[PDB]
Amino acid sequence: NLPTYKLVVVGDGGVGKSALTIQFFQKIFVPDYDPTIEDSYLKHTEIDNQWAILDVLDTAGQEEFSAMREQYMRTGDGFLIVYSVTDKASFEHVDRFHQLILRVKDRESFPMILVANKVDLMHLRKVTRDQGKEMATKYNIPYIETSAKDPPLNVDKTFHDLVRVIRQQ
Ligand SMILES: Nc1nc2c(ncn2[C@@H]2O[C@H](COP(=O)(O)OP(=O)(O)O)[C@@H](O)[C@H]2O)c(=O)[nH]1
Ligand SMILES: [Mg+2]
Repeated sequence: NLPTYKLVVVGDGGVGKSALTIQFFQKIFVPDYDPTIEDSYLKHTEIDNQWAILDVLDTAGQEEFSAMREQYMRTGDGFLIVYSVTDKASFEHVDRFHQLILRVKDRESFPMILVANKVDLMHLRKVTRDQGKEMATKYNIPYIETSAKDPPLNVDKTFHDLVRVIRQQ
């Protein structure tokens, strides 16, 4: 019985949700991907020598204009909450997404990873590693730093780690 893991990528506009998801599925960096296009992606893949189907929603735009958002939020098996280390507001807003997930899933905790994207940027970085890690510690969830830019950092690891969390819960 091959399981499906339905994964939902959430976070403020501009943090790199699309770039990360495209890097994962297509192994290329696509800059400035249409900000409002919401795509899902489905593939069989092997993680830690166990096959699964990943059904991934790259969220975009307003929930009230999305055909698929409601079902993915309600039935998702795990979430990536992404912020950009160059956008302090996107970091602050992690709390909004965290609350939203726990409200919709109606649980005290739920599989999720905190993803600090754009760590290839140094001068523009406004959120420190320690700020990210403390937030993850507060929520009792894993923390990972990523870059979707070539060569990508921790992109496969992020999606795989979310699957690992779902399997470990
Ligand atoms: N330097 C850098 N820029 C990135 C990275 N990921 C995305 N971007 C850029 O950040 C902007 C927003 O990315 P996008 O994937 O559209 O974010 P989304 O709105 O969350 O889907 C675009 O200009 C991207 O080219 C990254 O890891 N590093
Ligand atoms: Mg996008």
